[PDB]
Amino acid sequence: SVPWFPKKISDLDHCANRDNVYRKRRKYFADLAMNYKHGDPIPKVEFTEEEIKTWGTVFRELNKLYPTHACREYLKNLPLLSKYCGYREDNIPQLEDVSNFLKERTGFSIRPVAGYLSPRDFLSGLAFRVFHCTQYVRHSSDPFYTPEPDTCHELLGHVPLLAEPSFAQFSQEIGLASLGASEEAVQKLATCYFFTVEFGLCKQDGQLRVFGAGLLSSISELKHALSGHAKVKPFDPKITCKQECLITTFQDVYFVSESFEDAKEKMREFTKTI
Ligand SMILES: Nc1nc(O[C@H](c2ccc(-c3cccc(F)c3)cc2)C(F)(F)F)cc(-c2ccc(C[C@H](N)C(=O)O)cc2)n1
Ligand SMILES: [Fe+3]
Repeated sequence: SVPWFPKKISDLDHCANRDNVYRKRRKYFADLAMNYKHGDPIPKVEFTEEEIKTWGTVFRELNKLYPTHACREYLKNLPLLSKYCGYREDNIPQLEDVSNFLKERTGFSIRPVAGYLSPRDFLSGLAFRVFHCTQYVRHSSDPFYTPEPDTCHELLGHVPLLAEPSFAQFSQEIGLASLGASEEAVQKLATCYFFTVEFGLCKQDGQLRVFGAGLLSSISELKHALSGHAKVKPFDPKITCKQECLITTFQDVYFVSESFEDAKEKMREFTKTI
């Protein structure tokens, strides 16, 4: 039959909840997400000195790389976020501020999330231009890479591209295609999402650039992706969807899209086939 799926933005309420000082702090963030209901302003957080320091390292080092590494669309939106959302080395932007910024730019909004959602639930949010974002910060011991998404990843990796109309359309269309889809169809869409939105490369003016959020938030993998000691293949949904998504490590392959326009067109033809 058809699995349950959200029919309106508020329906995401029904799925978005599915050392030791660090553990209590993570519990603090998890509770903020769990207690959140659509319509609420997203709770603003007073980040600790250690948290801000970790952000600062990530922010400072990544901004050295972006001009030569990030796609043009990313670079176009990054300064607007400094101006309007408080993106500075000494300040961690608030999810509420960035959500409101996105709402005016592309209709995207943010919802705080306690941890990992199922691909089905995560993608369902995108259908309504809702991006589920973590609020906690990377453990201070490794600013260069983290196996789990943190707020640094959401804010530096995802947000600047969600502010771009062509990318927001591409993202929503993955979400829309997933709604009520088979288990097999969701996995293929989630893999395409992973190798574009999370870890994608694109060719711009003949050169390789990165648009993958998971690359754009990792000092170490961003350098690795374009080094180039990594394997790169063309983005092709029927091939890309079979690729294993790696966690805990750098990816073993990166897929190259021609443009956000082209990636969207390839996804449109592919979703008809499944
Ligand atoms: N969208 C997505 N998926 C990830 O993992 C996938 C994943 C998919 C589904 C689940 C899942 C969770 C809960 C229930 C369920 F059924 C499935 C968990 C992880 C998979 F394992 F497939 F690769 C991992 C990430 C990710 C993880 C970490 C980072 C941080 C980055 N490396 C950095 O250092 O900034 C950026 C992105 N993003
Ligand atoms: Fe992500």
